[PDB]
Amino acid sequence: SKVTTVVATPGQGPDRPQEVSYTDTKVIGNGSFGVVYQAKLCDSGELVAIKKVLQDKRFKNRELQIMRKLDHCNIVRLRYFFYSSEVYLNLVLDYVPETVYRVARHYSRAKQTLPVIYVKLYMYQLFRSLAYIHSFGICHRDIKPQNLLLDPDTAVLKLCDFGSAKQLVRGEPNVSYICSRYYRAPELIFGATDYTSSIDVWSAGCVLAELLLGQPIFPGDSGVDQLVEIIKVLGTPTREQIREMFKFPQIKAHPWTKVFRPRTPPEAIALCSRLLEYTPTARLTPLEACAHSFFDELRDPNVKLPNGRDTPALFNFTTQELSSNPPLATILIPPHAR
Amino acid sequence: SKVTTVVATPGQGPDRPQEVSYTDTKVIGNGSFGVVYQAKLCDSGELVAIKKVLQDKRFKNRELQIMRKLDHCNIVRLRYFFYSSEVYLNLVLDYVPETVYRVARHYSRAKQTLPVIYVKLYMYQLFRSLAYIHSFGICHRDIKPQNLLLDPDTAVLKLCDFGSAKQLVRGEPNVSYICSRYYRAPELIFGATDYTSSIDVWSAGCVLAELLLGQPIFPGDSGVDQLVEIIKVLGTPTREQIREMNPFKFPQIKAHPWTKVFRPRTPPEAIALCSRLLEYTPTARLTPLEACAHSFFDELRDPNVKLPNGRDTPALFNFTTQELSSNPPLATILIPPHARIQA
Ligand SMILES: Nc1ncnc2c1ncn2[C@@H]1O[C@H](COP(=O)(O)OP(=O)(O)NP(=O)(O)O)[C@@H](O)[C@H]1O
Ligand SMILES: Nc1ncnc2c1ncn2[C@@H]1O[C@H](COP(=O)(O)OP(=O)(O)NP(=O)(O)O)[C@@H](O)[C@H]1O
Ligand SMILES: [Mg+2]
Ligand SMILES: [Mg+2]
Ligand SMILES: [Mg+2]
Ligand SMILES: [Mg+2]
Repeated sequence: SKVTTVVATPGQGPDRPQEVSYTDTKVIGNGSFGVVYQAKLCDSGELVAIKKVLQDKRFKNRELQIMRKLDHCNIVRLRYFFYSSEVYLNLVLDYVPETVYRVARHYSRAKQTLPVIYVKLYMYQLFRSLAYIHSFGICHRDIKPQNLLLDPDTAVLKLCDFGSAKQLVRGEPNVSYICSRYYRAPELIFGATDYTSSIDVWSAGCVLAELLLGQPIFPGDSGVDQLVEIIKVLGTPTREQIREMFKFPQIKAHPWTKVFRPRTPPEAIALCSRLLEYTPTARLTPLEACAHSFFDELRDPNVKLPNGRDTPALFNFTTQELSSNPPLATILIPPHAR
Repeated sequence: SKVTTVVATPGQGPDRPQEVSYTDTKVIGNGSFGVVYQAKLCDSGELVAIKKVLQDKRFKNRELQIMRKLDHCNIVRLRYFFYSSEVYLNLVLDYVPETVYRVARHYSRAKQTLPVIYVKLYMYQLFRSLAYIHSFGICHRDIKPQNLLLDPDTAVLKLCDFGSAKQLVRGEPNVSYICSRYYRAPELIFGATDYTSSIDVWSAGCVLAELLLGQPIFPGDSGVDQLVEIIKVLGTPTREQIREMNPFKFPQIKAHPWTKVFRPRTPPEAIALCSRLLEYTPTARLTPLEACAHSFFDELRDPNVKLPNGRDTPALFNFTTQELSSNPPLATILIPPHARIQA
């Protein structure tokens, strides 16, 4: 089979390029402005994903600059990057077999819901990844099931796709047309330009709700439809809430408990209500979300995956990761963990 | 079977309540905030559609107020309206069997595309409905295949769903979150608040392109994706063009030759029409009346034009003074010689 050899620069560390050979290339994904392939590294045999995007040589690639700064167990790792050819930038990433999207779809069209233990594991790891990037001022801006990679057997989740990510800086305006439909925060729908990283939290909340319901909680082909669905659940925004973020129906909130199926864990519902809040500043921070009681089972000395394996890394927090509220380490790192 | 009798107010004319009895009610449509039923009138056995929406006791219904002013052969007719019960407003409309959406989906999954003669008829009638509402300053704001009703046998198209419509007043700001995904004008994606009725033209262009392609021309789950698809076709917006849409870090891509965008043997005139509809600069897009006069529709003006099934085409030239008001002279092109024959 065709063997390709390039001189690629390690994602992290010093700019010291090395020769890398790979083979067995096959498209495994796309995107409006991208193509992803899977390939096997010739020496290690490890599988990698290679994201190829047209790059304007005259400028710096933001996705690349952001990924080079990230080192977290819940964020897909950038192994190397290299150019090829119009010039293309190629991001060689760790290969991850699944997405929360594909997995959720399996349960949905099987008429079942993902067991709660997995909802806990996946959401907890997503919030860890968010606490980490937010600590650098980086907002992902495209949190959705398709960007959440999963390894089925280890239950490890890895946030991926930083093509919409950006460091948010007070006073600077940001485009409001980022983020996928169903997962957009209300302020985004209203065209806000001074939004914060809390838009990622709203999205995380939509993912949680969706994993619990078996379908998107705020569907809709237009912004107006999405606003209506949001309003049918949260109730009409008070004027003050709208300001924080109007020809809309005056509707009373729908009992969060009646939104979900009966049997849905109370803690899960409570978490949702603290994520999907109109007022951006009232939503939990990702670190606070990790500490929520819904995740207490993950901190149980005896929890194990359904396949019998131990849970993946969950407590290896760093100072960087806890910076938004250090005292939470008392909750986040159980007595038995190290 | 159950018979429902209600007292309803006429759509237009004197407010003289009518008593209406209908049966065989069944759901035929939905909306995040609505439900449409089909019903059979007891007297004539005619079918009608009834759009039921919750009504703010505290406001007047804009969709209703707008529909009461419309009288056009390419706009679904509001027959009566009445309240029922929380209070609901019920709009009784003429029943139309199909949508451009369903028709297009059938051809698309059958690996076909509808005869261009239908593309001409549907688009022409859509542009007539737009020239008419725009002449009143009314912008639909939700032009998409599902809101284009069709009668398969007569080939008559009727614009429906004025739940997003609004009279655009210069100097006034408007929400940018209206309009379905694939059909949103770029200025809407950029969050413009001072957009005009030309956003309906962009949408009409997306419908045309989609009818020609067999699928949406600018798909995408996020605004960014849509902008990329738009850019892959139109090319990167110039500095000035960005200022026209109003309210940018996208790769510089050159325009894709429109001809290369559509299947082989797509009519040149169709492609040309698209290019004049899907323009970045809002003011550069054709007006709907100008669109009706485009050469792509010349065949509809031919005296011997017939529907494939052999019938005559629907009325196409009964233009009113209101319809032509945006540019009266165009009538020299819009009303063909044979249609001016007194006989
Ligand atoms: N490291 C990886 N391992 C395995 N599959 C991957 C990896 N990275 C991307 N993919 C897959 O390819 C798809 C598209 O990759 P992605 O990075 O998100 O491209 P994109 O163009 O930025 N996408 P988007 O803007 O979300 O439409 C993902 O949803 C995954 O299913
Ligand atoms: N006069 C009619 N005759 C037959 N079917 C109709 C009629 N009006 C509406 N429908 C159907 O019902 C669907 C929904 O009606 P619609 O008026 O658009 O509700 P809506 O809540 O405003 N929809 P939307 O905002 O587009 O999601 C339409 O797309 C048609 O398929
Ligand atoms: Mg993605
Ligand atoms: Mg992306
Ligand atoms: Mg509709
Ligand atoms: Mg509507």
